[PDB]
Order: sequence, then structure tokens, then C-alpha cells
Amino acid sequence: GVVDILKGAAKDIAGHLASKVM
Repeated sequence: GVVDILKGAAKDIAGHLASKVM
């Protein structure tokens, strides 16, 4: 779903984010 596609995108973004947290 559209609204869902947004969420799935959060993971891709958070990817490089949580990377710095490491």
C-alpha cells in the first residue's frame, strides 16, 4: 500500500543511520 511503501522506505533510510550508531 502507498502508506506502507513509506514505512518500508524507513528501513532503507535507517540503514545508513543505525550505521553511525555502531
